[PDB]
Amino acid sequence: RKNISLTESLEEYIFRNSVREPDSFLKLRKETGTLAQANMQISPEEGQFLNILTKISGAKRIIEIGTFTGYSSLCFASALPEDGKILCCDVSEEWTNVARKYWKENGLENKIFLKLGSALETLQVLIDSKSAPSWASDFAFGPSSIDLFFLDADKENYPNYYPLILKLLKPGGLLIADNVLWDGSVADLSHQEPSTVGIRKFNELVYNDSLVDVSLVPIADGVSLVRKRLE
Amino acid sequence: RKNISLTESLEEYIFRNSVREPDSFLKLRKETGTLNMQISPEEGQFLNILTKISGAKRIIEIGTFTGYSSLCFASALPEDGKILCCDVSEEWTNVARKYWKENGLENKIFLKLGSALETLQVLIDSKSAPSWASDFAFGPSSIDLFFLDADKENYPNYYPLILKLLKPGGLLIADNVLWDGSVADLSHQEPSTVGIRKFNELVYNDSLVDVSLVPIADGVSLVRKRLEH
Ligand SMILES: Nc1ncnc2c1ncn2[C@@H]1O[C@H](CSCC[C@H](N)C(=O)O)[C@@H](O)[C@H]1O
Ligand SMILES: Nc1ncnc2c1ncn2[C@@H]1O[C@H](CSCC[C@H](N)C(=O)O)[C@@H](O)[C@H]1O
Repeated sequence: RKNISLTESLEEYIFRNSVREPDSFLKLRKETGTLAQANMQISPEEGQFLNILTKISGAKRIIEIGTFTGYSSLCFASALPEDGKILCCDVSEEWTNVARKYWKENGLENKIFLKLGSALETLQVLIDSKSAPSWASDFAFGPSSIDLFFLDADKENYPNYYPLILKLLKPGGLLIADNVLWDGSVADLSHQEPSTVGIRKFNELVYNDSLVDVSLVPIADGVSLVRKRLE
Repeated sequence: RKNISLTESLEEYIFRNSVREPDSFLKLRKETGTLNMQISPEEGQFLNILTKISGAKRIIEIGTFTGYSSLCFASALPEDGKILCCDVSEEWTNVARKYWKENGLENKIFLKLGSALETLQVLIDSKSAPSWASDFAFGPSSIDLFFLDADKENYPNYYPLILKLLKPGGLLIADNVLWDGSVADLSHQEPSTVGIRKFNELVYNDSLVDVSLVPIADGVSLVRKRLEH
Protein backbone atom coordinates (compact mmCIF):
# COMPACT_ATOMS: atom_id res chain seq x y z
CA ARG A 1 0.00 0.00 0.00
CA LYS A 2 1.15 3.53 -0.91
CA ASN A 3 -0.95 5.26 1.74
CA ILE A 4 -1.20 4.72 5.47
CA SER A 5 -4.04 2.51 6.71
CA LEU A 6 -6.33 4.77 8.72
CA THR A 7 -8.02 3.60 11.90
CA GLU A 8 -10.60 5.31 14.10
CA SER A 9 -7.89 6.03 16.66
CA LEU A 10 -5.58 7.58 14.03
CA GLU A 11 -8.44 9.69 12.61
CA GLU A 12 -9.11 11.05 16.10
CA TYR A 13 -5.40 11.86 16.39
CA ILE A 14 -5.55 13.70 13.02
CA PHE A 15 -8.62 15.67 14.15
CA ARG A 16 -7.04 16.59 17.51
CA ASN A 17 -3.83 17.73 15.79
CA SER A 18 -5.13 19.67 12.77
CA VAL A 19 -8.71 20.75 13.25
CA ARG A 20 -9.44 24.04 14.96
CA GLU A 21 -13.17 24.31 14.41
CA PRO A 22 -15.40 27.28 15.30
CA ASP A 23 -18.48 26.33 17.34
CA SER A 24 -20.71 27.67 14.56
CA PHE A 25 -19.09 25.27 12.04
CA LEU A 26 -19.62 22.33 14.42
CA LYS A 27 -23.20 23.55 14.91
CA LEU A 28 -23.75 23.33 11.13
CA ARG A 29 -22.41 19.75 10.96
CA LYS A 30 -24.78 18.66 13.75
CA GLU A 31 -27.71 20.41 12.01
CA THR A 32 -26.80 18.75 8.68
CA GLY A 33 -26.49 15.36 10.48
CA THR A 34 -30.24 15.57 11.13
CA LEU A 35 -30.90 15.64 7.36
CA ALA A 36 -31.14 12.42 5.29
CA GLN A 37 -28.46 13.66 2.88
CA ALA A 38 -26.22 14.36 5.91
CA ASN A 39 -23.32 12.39 4.40
CA MET A 40 -23.42 14.82 1.46
CA GLN A 41 -21.29 17.25 3.49
CA ILE A 42 -17.51 17.30 3.83
CA SER A 43 -15.43 16.44 6.91
CA PRO A 44 -13.90 19.30 8.96
CA GLU A 45 -10.50 17.88 7.91
CA GLU A 46 -11.47 18.34 4.26
CA GLY A 47 -12.72 21.82 5.23
CA GLN A 48 -9.26 22.68 6.58
CA PHE A 49 -7.68 21.28 3.43
CA LEU A 50 -9.84 23.62 1.30
CA ASN A 51 -8.98 26.46 3.69
CA ILE A 52 -5.19 26.01 3.37
CA LEU A 53 -5.39 25.49 -0.41
CA THR A 54 -7.34 28.74 -0.81
CA LYS A 55 -4.62 30.62 1.10
CA ILE A 56 -1.68 28.88 -0.64
CA SER A 57 -3.19 29.55 -4.09
CA GLY A 58 -3.74 33.28 -3.38
CA ALA A 59 -7.28 32.92 -4.81
CA LYS A 60 -9.55 36.00 -4.71
CA ARG A 61 -12.39 34.78 -6.94
CA ILE A 62 -13.89 31.37 -6.20
CA ILE A 63 -16.85 29.50 -7.68
CA GLU A 64 -18.42 26.63 -5.77
CA ILE A 65 -20.60 24.30 -7.86
CA GLY A 66 -22.84 22.60 -5.31
CA THR A 67 -23.31 24.27 -1.95
CA PHE A 68 -25.88 22.25 0.06
CA THR A 69 -26.04 23.40 3.73
CA GLY A 70 -22.85 25.41 3.21
CA TYR A 71 -19.90 23.89 5.12
CA SER A 72 -17.32 24.15 2.34
CA SER A 73 -18.42 27.68 1.34
CA LEU A 74 -17.91 28.65 5.00
CA CYS A 75 -14.33 27.33 4.74
CA PHE A 76 -13.64 29.11 1.45
CA ALA A 77 -15.26 32.36 2.67
CA SER A 78 -13.22 32.53 5.89
CA ALA A 79 -9.99 31.56 4.07
CA LEU A 80 -10.34 34.30 1.43
CA PRO A 81 -8.60 37.65 2.06
CA GLU A 82 -10.87 40.55 3.07
CA ASP A 83 -11.13 41.51 -0.62
CA GLY A 84 -11.71 37.89 -1.71
CA LYS A 85 -15.10 36.70 -2.94
CA ILE A 86 -16.95 33.40 -3.64
CA LEU A 87 -19.91 32.61 -5.91
CA CYS A 88 -22.02 29.63 -4.81
CA CYS A 89 -24.19 27.72 -7.30
CA ASP A 90 -26.95 25.43 -6.07
CA VAL A 91 -30.40 24.32 -7.20
CA SER A 92 -31.85 24.29 -3.68
CA GLU A 93 -33.45 27.26 -1.92
CA GLU A 94 -34.11 25.10 1.15
CA TRP A 95 -30.51 24.00 1.73
CA THR A 96 -28.90 27.30 0.82
CA ASN A 97 -31.26 28.86 3.37
CA VAL A 98 -29.37 26.78 5.97
CA ALA A 99 -26.07 27.87 4.36
CA ARG A 100 -26.96 31.59 4.62
CA LYS A 101 -28.01 31.09 8.24
CA TYR A 102 -24.37 30.10 8.92
CA TRP A 103 -22.82 32.69 6.60
CA LYS A 104 -24.69 35.30 8.68
CA GLU A 105 -23.68 33.66 11.99
CA ASN A 106 -20.06 33.98 10.88
CA GLY A 107 -20.39 37.50 9.41
CA LEU A 108 -19.23 36.34 5.97
CA GLU A 109 -22.17 37.31 3.72
CA ASN A 110 -20.35 40.33 2.29
CA LYS A 111 -17.85 37.90 0.70
CA ILE A 112 -20.50 35.52 -0.66
CA PHE A 113 -22.60 35.56 -3.86
CA LEU A 114 -25.47 33.16 -4.52
CA LYS A 115 -27.10 32.09 -7.76
CA LEU A 116 -29.91 29.55 -7.47
CA GLY A 117 -30.75 27.48 -10.53
CA SER A 118 -28.98 24.99 -12.79
CA ALA A 119 -25.18 25.32 -12.58
CA LEU A 120 -24.64 24.47 -16.26
CA GLU A 121 -26.76 27.56 -17.00
CA THR A 122 -25.22 29.73 -14.30
CA LEU A 123 -21.76 29.00 -15.66
CA GLN A 124 -22.72 29.51 -19.33
CA VAL A 125 -24.37 32.89 -18.65
CA LEU A 126 -21.18 33.90 -16.81
CA ILE A 127 -19.01 32.83 -19.76
CA ASP A 128 -21.19 34.71 -22.31
CA SER A 129 -21.78 37.83 -20.18
CA LYS A 130 -20.40 41.09 -21.62
CA SER A 131 -21.23 43.00 -18.45
CA ALA A 132 -21.86 41.50 -15.01
CA PRO A 133 -25.27 40.09 -14.09
CA SER A 134 -26.66 41.62 -10.89
CA TRP A 135 -25.77 38.47 -8.95
CA ALA A 136 -22.13 38.61 -10.16
CA SER A 137 -21.73 42.40 -10.06
CA ASP A 138 -18.41 43.22 -8.33
CA PHE A 139 -17.44 39.52 -8.39
CA ALA A 140 -16.33 38.42 -11.90
CA PHE A 141 -17.53 37.42 -15.38
CA GLY A 142 -16.37 36.20 -18.79
CA PRO A 143 -13.71 33.60 -19.61
CA SER A 144 -10.39 33.50 -17.70
CA SER A 145 -11.90 35.32 -14.72
CA ILE A 146 -11.82 32.74 -11.89
CA ASP A 147 -8.99 31.77 -9.53
CA LEU A 148 -10.40 28.61 -8.01
CA PHE A 149 -13.27 26.18 -8.48
CA PHE A 150 -14.83 23.71 -6.10
CA LEU A 151 -16.77 20.99 -7.95
CA ASP A 152 -19.24 19.18 -5.68
CA ALA A 153 -22.56 19.09 -7.57
CA ASP A 154 -24.47 16.38 -9.46
CA LYS A 155 -21.89 13.72 -10.31
CA GLU A 156 -23.32 12.52 -13.63
CA ASN A 157 -22.71 16.04 -14.97
CA TYR A 158 -19.02 16.29 -13.92
CA PRO A 159 -17.72 15.76 -17.49
CA ASN A 160 -20.03 18.60 -18.62
CA TYR A 161 -18.91 21.04 -15.91
CA TYR A 162 -15.26 20.43 -16.82
CA PRO A 163 -14.98 22.42 -20.12
CA LEU A 164 -16.94 25.33 -18.55
CA ILE A 165 -14.66 25.36 -15.47
CA LEU A 166 -11.60 25.34 -17.70
CA LYS A 167 -12.93 28.28 -19.74
CA LEU A 168 -13.80 30.32 -16.63
CA LEU A 169 -10.47 29.56 -14.91
CA LYS A 170 -7.48 31.85 -15.40
CA PRO A 171 -4.27 30.15 -16.55
CA GLY A 172 -2.61 28.79 -13.40
CA GLY A 173 -6.05 28.53 -11.75
CA LEU A 174 -7.19 25.57 -9.65
CA LEU A 175 -10.09 23.15 -9.86
CA ILE A 176 -10.76 21.24 -6.67
CA ALA A 177 -12.99 18.27 -7.46
CA ASP A 178 -14.88 16.39 -4.74
CA ASN A 179 -16.02 12.71 -4.63
CA VAL A 180 -13.60 11.56 -7.34
CA LEU A 181 -13.35 8.07 -5.80
CA TRP A 182 -17.12 7.68 -5.24
CA ASP A 183 -16.79 5.31 -2.26
CA GLY A 184 -14.40 3.26 -4.37
CA SER A 185 -17.07 2.40 -7.01
CA VAL A 186 -14.98 4.08 -9.75
CA ALA A 187 -12.55 1.14 -9.63
CA ASP A 188 -15.34 -1.49 -9.91
CA LEU A 189 -16.72 -1.85 -13.45
CA SER A 190 -19.83 -3.65 -12.14
CA HIS A 191 -20.84 -0.17 -10.99
CA GLN A 192 -22.43 1.62 -13.97
CA GLU A 193 -24.74 4.11 -12.24
CA PRO A 194 -24.98 7.52 -14.01
CA SER A 195 -23.06 9.21 -11.14
CA THR A 196 -20.25 6.65 -11.17
CA VAL A 197 -20.03 6.94 -14.96
CA GLY A 198 -19.86 10.78 -14.81
CA ILE A 199 -17.02 10.71 -12.25
CA ARG A 200 -15.03 8.04 -14.19
CA LYS A 201 -15.38 10.08 -17.40
CA PHE A 202 -14.35 13.22 -15.51
CA ASN A 203 -11.24 11.52 -14.03
CA GLU A 204 -10.40 10.23 -17.51
CA LEU A 205 -10.80 13.67 -19.17
CA VAL A 206 -8.56 15.30 -16.55
CA TYR A 207 -5.89 12.59 -16.83
CA ASN A 208 -5.64 12.82 -20.61
CA ASP A 209 -5.84 16.63 -20.73
CA SER A 210 -2.42 18.15 -21.48
CA LEU A 211 -3.79 21.59 -20.60
CA VAL A 212 -3.88 20.61 -16.90
CA ASP A 213 -1.98 18.76 -14.16
CA VAL A 214 -3.68 16.52 -11.62
CA SER A 215 -3.09 15.27 -8.10
CA LEU A 216 -5.71 12.83 -6.81
CA VAL A 217 -5.57 13.02 -3.02
CA PRO A 218 -7.10 10.17 -0.99
CA ILE A 219 -8.69 12.56 1.49
CA ALA A 220 -12.42 12.13 2.28
CA ASP A 221 -14.04 10.50 -0.80
CA GLY A 222 -11.12 11.47 -3.07
CA VAL A 223 -10.18 15.05 -3.88
CA SER A 224 -8.57 15.97 -7.21
CA LEU A 225 -6.36 19.00 -7.45
CA VAL A 226 -6.56 20.05 -11.09
CA ARG A 227 -4.35 22.98 -12.08
CA LYS A 228 -4.85 24.74 -15.41
CA ARG A 229 -1.41 25.23 -16.95
CA LEU A 230 -0.05 28.58 -18.10
CA GLU A 231 -0.24 29.78 -21.74
CA ARG B 1 -15.16 6.66 8.46
CA LYS B 2 -13.92 10.17 7.64
CA ASN B 3 -11.71 9.06 4.77
CA ILE B 4 -12.34 6.43 2.14
CA SER B 5 -10.81 3.04 2.91
CA LEU B 6 -8.16 2.41 0.30
CA THR B 7 -7.58 -0.94 -1.32
CA GLU B 8 -4.68 -1.90 -3.54
CA SER B 9 -7.02 -1.98 -6.53
CA LEU B 10 -8.30 1.51 -5.65
CA GLU B 11 -4.66 2.63 -5.35
CA GLU B 12 -4.05 1.10 -8.77
CA TYR B 13 -7.02 3.14 -10.09
CA ILE B 14 -5.61 6.35 -8.55
CA PHE B 15 -2.24 5.64 -10.19
CA ARG B 16 -3.83 5.06 -13.62
CA ASN B 17 -5.92 8.23 -13.36
CA SER B 18 -3.37 10.75 -12.02
CA VAL B 19 0.28 9.64 -12.41
CA ARG B 20 2.11 10.70 -15.58
CA GLU B 21 5.65 9.75 -14.61
CA PRO B 22 8.75 10.54 -16.69
CA ASP B 23 10.89 7.48 -17.47
CA SER B 24 13.81 9.04 -15.59
CA PHE B 25 11.75 9.34 -12.37
CA LEU B 26 10.60 5.72 -12.69
CA LYS B 27 14.21 4.63 -13.21
CA LEU B 28 15.26 6.44 -9.99
CA ARG B 29 12.53 4.62 -8.00
CA LYS B 30 13.66 1.25 -9.37
CA GLU B 31 17.27 2.14 -8.51
CA THR B 32 16.38 3.33 -4.99
CA GLY B 33 14.37 0.11 -4.61
CA THR B 34 17.61 -1.91 -4.90
CA LEU B 35 18.98 -0.09 -1.82
CA ASN B 36 11.05 2.43 1.34
CA MET B 37 12.55 5.70 2.63
CA GLN B 38 11.43 7.39 -0.63
CA ILE B 39 8.03 8.69 -1.78
CA SER B 40 5.39 7.29 -4.18
CA PRO B 41 4.97 8.88 -7.62
CA GLU B 42 1.57 10.03 -6.29
CA GLU B 43 3.21 12.03 -3.50
CA GLY B 44 5.72 13.40 -6.01
CA GLN B 45 2.90 14.81 -8.19
CA PHE B 46 1.19 16.21 -5.09
CA LEU B 47 4.42 18.10 -4.28
CA ASN B 48 4.67 19.12 -7.94
CA ILE B 49 1.17 20.63 -7.98
CA LEU B 50 1.61 22.37 -4.58
CA THR B 51 4.84 23.98 -5.88
CA LYS B 52 3.02 25.50 -8.89
CA ILE B 53 -0.11 26.46 -6.96
CA SER B 54 2.01 28.22 -4.28
CA GLY B 55 4.06 30.09 -6.91
CA ALA B 56 7.25 29.22 -4.97
CA LYS B 57 10.61 30.30 -6.41
CA ARG B 58 12.87 29.44 -3.47
CA ILE B 59 12.55 25.99 -1.94
CA ILE B 60 14.57 24.31 0.79
CA GLU B 61 14.48 20.54 1.09
CA ILE B 62 15.53 19.10 4.45
CA GLY B 63 16.28 15.47 3.66
CA THR B 64 17.08 14.55 0.08
CA PHE B 65 18.29 10.91 0.03
CA THR B 66 18.39 9.63 -3.57
CA GLY B 67 16.56 12.70 -4.69
CA TYR B 68 13.04 11.86 -5.89
CA SER B 69 11.18 14.74 -4.24
CA SER B 70 13.97 17.19 -5.21
CA LEU B 71 13.45 16.10 -8.83
CA CYS B 72 9.72 16.86 -8.48
CA PHE B 73 10.42 20.27 -6.93
CA ALA B 74 13.15 21.21 -9.44
CA SER B 75 11.05 20.30 -12.48
CA ALA B 76 7.90 21.93 -11.00
CA LEU B 77 9.78 25.19 -10.39
CA PRO B 78 9.71 27.94 -13.02
CA GLU B 79 12.82 28.65 -15.13
CA ASP B 80 13.94 31.17 -12.49
CA GLY B 81 12.95 28.93 -9.52
CA LYS B 82 15.58 27.34 -7.25
CA ILE B 83 15.89 24.57 -4.65
CA LEU B 84 18.46 24.08 -1.90
CA CYS B 85 18.85 20.47 -0.74
CA CYS B 86 20.14 19.60 2.77
CA ASP B 87 21.38 16.07 3.47
CA VAL B 88 23.94 14.25 5.62
CA SER B 89 24.88 11.70 2.96
CA GLU B 90 27.32 12.24 0.09
CA GLU B 91 26.53 8.66 -0.99
CA TRP B 92 22.77 9.09 -1.52
CA THR B 93 22.93 12.65 -2.88
CA ASN B 94 25.43 11.24 -5.43
CA VAL B 95 22.46 9.25 -6.77
CA ALA B 96 20.34 12.42 -6.56
CA ARG B 97 22.81 14.36 -8.72
CA LYS B 98 22.99 11.54 -11.26
CA TYR B 99 19.29 12.16 -11.88
CA TRP B 100 19.47 15.97 -11.57
CA LYS B 101 22.09 15.87 -14.34
CA GLU B 102 20.15 13.36 -16.48
CA ASN B 103 17.22 15.79 -16.43
CA GLY B 104 19.41 18.88 -16.95
CA LEU B 105 18.25 20.45 -13.67
CA GLU B 106 21.56 21.11 -11.88
CA ASN B 107 21.54 24.85 -12.61
CA LYS B 108 18.36 25.14 -10.50
CA ILE B 109 19.70 23.01 -7.65
CA PHE B 110 21.92 23.80 -4.64
CA LEU B 111 23.44 21.35 -2.17
CA LYS B 112 24.80 21.53 1.34
CA LEU B 113 25.99 18.35 3.03
CA GLY B 114 26.01 18.11 6.83
CA SER B 115 23.72 18.58 9.83
CA ALA B 116 20.68 20.45 8.48
CA LEU B 117 20.19 22.12 11.87
CA GLU B 118 23.58 23.76 11.29
CA THR B 119 22.92 24.54 7.60
CA LEU B 120 19.64 26.30 8.42
CA GLN B 121 21.09 28.31 11.32
CA VAL B 122 24.08 29.40 9.20
CA LEU B 123 21.65 30.52 6.46
CA ILE B 124 19.59 32.55 8.99
CA ASP B 125 22.67 34.25 10.49
CA SER B 126 24.52 34.93 7.19
CA LYS B 127 25.29 38.59 6.47
CA SER B 128 26.16 37.68 2.91
CA ALA B 129 25.39 34.49 1.01
CA PRO B 130 27.59 31.50 1.83
CA SER B 131 29.28 29.93 -1.23
CA TRP B 132 26.69 27.12 -1.34
CA ALA B 133 23.74 29.57 -1.26
CA SER B 134 25.13 32.34 -3.49
CA ASP B 135 22.34 33.23 -5.96
CA PHE B 136 19.79 31.31 -3.94
CA ALA B 137 18.74 33.14 -0.74
CA PHE B 138 19.92 33.85 2.81
CA GLY B 139 18.69 35.32 6.09
CA PRO B 140 15.21 35.40 7.68
CA SER B 141 12.02 35.50 5.64
CA SER B 142 13.80 34.58 2.39
CA ILE B 143 12.21 31.18 1.55
CA ASP B 144 8.88 30.37 -0.13
CA LEU B 145 8.56 26.64 0.55
CA PHE B 146 10.14 23.93 2.73
CA PHE B 147 9.98 20.16 2.41
CA LEU B 148 10.77 18.56 5.77
CA ASP B 149 11.81 14.93 5.40
CA ALA B 150 14.96 14.44 7.52
CA ASP B 151 15.65 12.91 10.95
CA LYS B 152 12.25 12.69 12.66
CA GLU B 153 13.51 13.08 16.23
CA ASN B 154 14.69 16.60 15.30
CA TYR B 155 11.37 17.74 13.75
CA PRO B 156 10.65 20.04 16.77
CA ASN B 157 14.06 21.64 16.24
CA TYR B 158 13.62 22.23 12.48
CA TYR B 159 10.26 23.90 13.05
CA PRO B 160 11.34 27.27 14.55
CA LEU B 161 14.19 27.45 11.98
CA ILE B 162 11.79 26.87 9.06
CA LEU B 163 9.43 29.55 10.41
CA LYS B 164 12.29 32.05 10.65
CA LEU B 165 13.42 31.30 7.09
CA LEU B 166 9.91 31.29 5.58
CA LYS B 167 8.37 34.45 4.16
CA PRO B 168 4.94 35.36 5.52
CA GLY B 169 2.47 33.31 3.48
CA GLY B 170 5.21 30.71 2.86
CA LEU B 171 4.60 26.97 3.02
CA LEU B 172 6.05 24.09 5.00
CA ILE B 173 5.33 20.62 3.67
CA ALA B 174 6.16 18.04 6.37
CA ASP B 175 6.54 14.35 5.55
CA ASN B 176 5.89 11.31 7.78
CA VAL B 177 3.65 13.17 10.25
CA LEU B 178 1.62 10.01 10.96
CA TRP B 179 4.73 7.79 11.24
CA ASP B 180 2.99 4.47 10.43
CA GLY B 181 0.27 5.32 12.97
CA SER B 182 2.69 5.21 15.92
CA VAL B 183 1.96 8.86 16.86
CA ALA B 184 -1.57 7.89 17.98
CA ASP B 185 -0.30 5.04 20.20
CA LEU B 186 1.26 6.32 23.44
CA SER B 187 3.04 2.99 24.01
CA HIS B 188 5.33 4.15 21.22
CA GLN B 189 7.98 6.41 22.73
CA GLU B 190 10.81 6.05 20.18
CA PRO B 191 12.87 9.27 19.82
CA SER B 192 11.60 9.62 16.20
CA THR B 193 7.93 9.19 17.23
CA VAL B 194 8.35 11.63 20.14
CA GLY B 195 9.82 14.19 17.70
CA ILE B 196 6.97 13.88 15.19
CA ARG B 197 4.33 13.96 17.95
CA LYS B 198 5.88 17.08 19.44
CA PHE B 199 6.19 18.66 16.00
CA ASN B 200 2.46 18.03 15.39
CA GLU B 201 1.53 19.54 18.79
CA LEU B 202 3.71 22.62 18.14
CA VAL B 203 2.12 23.19 14.72
CA TYR B 204 -1.42 22.71 16.04
CA ASN B 205 -0.96 25.17 18.94
CA ASP B 206 0.88 27.80 16.88
CA SER B 207 -1.38 30.75 16.03
CA LEU B 208 1.30 31.96 13.60
CA VAL B 209 0.44 29.12 11.21
CA ASP B 210 -2.47 27.19 9.76
CA VAL B 211 -2.22 23.39 9.30
CA SER B 212 -3.84 20.72 7.14
CA LEU B 213 -2.75 17.15 7.91
CA VAL B 214 -3.37 15.14 4.75
CA PRO B 215 -3.59 11.31 4.97
CA ILE B 216 -1.53 10.76 1.81
CA ALA B 217 1.55 8.49 2.00
CA ASP B 218 2.70 8.39 5.67
CA GLY B 219 0.90 11.65 6.48
CA VAL B 220 1.77 15.01 4.94
CA SER B 221 1.21 18.26 6.81
CA LEU B 222 0.69 21.49 4.92
CA VAL B 223 1.77 24.24 7.31
CA ARG B 224 1.36 27.81 6.08
CA LYS B 225 3.06 30.73 7.79
CA ARG B 226 0.34 33.37 8.25
CA LEU B 227 0.58 36.93 6.93
CA GLU B 228 1.50 39.51 9.55
CA HIS B 229 -1.54 41.69 10.21
N1 LIG C 1 -27.33 20.72 -11.45
C1 LIG C 1 -27.01 21.30 -10.30
N2 LIG C 1 -26.58 22.61 -10.29
C2 LIG C 1 -26.24 23.23 -9.11
N3 LIG C 1 -26.33 22.53 -7.92
C3 LIG C 1 -26.76 21.24 -7.91
C4 LIG C 1 -27.11 20.60 -9.10
N4 LIG C 1 -27.50 19.34 -8.79
C5 LIG C 1 -27.40 19.17 -7.44
N5 LIG C 1 -26.95 20.35 -6.89
C6 LIG C 1 -26.69 20.66 -5.46
O1 LIG C 1 -25.35 20.41 -5.11
C7 LIG C 1 -25.25 20.05 -3.74
C8 LIG C 1 -24.32 18.85 -3.63
S1 LIG C 1 -23.81 18.42 -1.94
C9 LIG C 1 -22.53 19.68 -1.84
C10 LIG C 1 -21.85 19.63 -0.47
C11 LIG C 1 -21.39 21.00 0.05
N6 LIG C 1 -20.33 21.55 -0.84
C12 LIG C 1 -20.98 20.92 1.53
O2 LIG C 1 -19.84 21.18 1.90
O3 LIG C 1 -21.79 20.59 2.40
C13 LIG C 1 -26.67 19.75 -3.27
O4 LIG C 1 -27.04 20.73 -2.33
C14 LIG C 1 -27.56 19.87 -4.49
O5 LIG C 1 -28.75 20.56 -4.17
N1 LIG D 1 20.21 15.50 10.52
C1 LIG D 1 19.97 15.43 9.22
N2 LIG D 1 20.05 16.57 8.45
C2 LIG D 1 19.81 16.51 7.08
N3 LIG D 1 19.50 15.31 6.49
C3 LIG D 1 19.42 14.17 7.24
C4 LIG D 1 19.65 14.21 8.62
N4 LIG D 1 19.51 12.95 9.09
C5 LIG D 1 19.18 12.13 8.06
N5 LIG D 1 19.12 12.87 6.91
C6 LIG D 1 18.83 12.43 5.52
O1 LIG D 1 17.52 12.71 5.06
C7 LIG D 1 17.39 12.01 3.84
C8 LIG D 1 15.92 11.93 3.38
S1 LIG D 1 14.93 10.48 3.78
C9 LIG D 1 14.47 10.30 2.04
C10 LIG D 1 13.33 11.17 1.54
C11 LIG D 1 13.65 12.03 0.31
N6 LIG D 1 13.20 13.45 0.51
C12 LIG D 1 13.07 11.39 -0.97
O2 LIG D 1 12.22 11.97 -1.65
O3 LIG D 1 13.44 10.27 -1.34
C13 LIG D 1 18.19 10.73 4.00
O4 LIG D 1 19.10 10.61 2.93
C14 LIG D 1 19.00 10.94 5.27
O5 LIG D 1 20.36 10.62 5.08
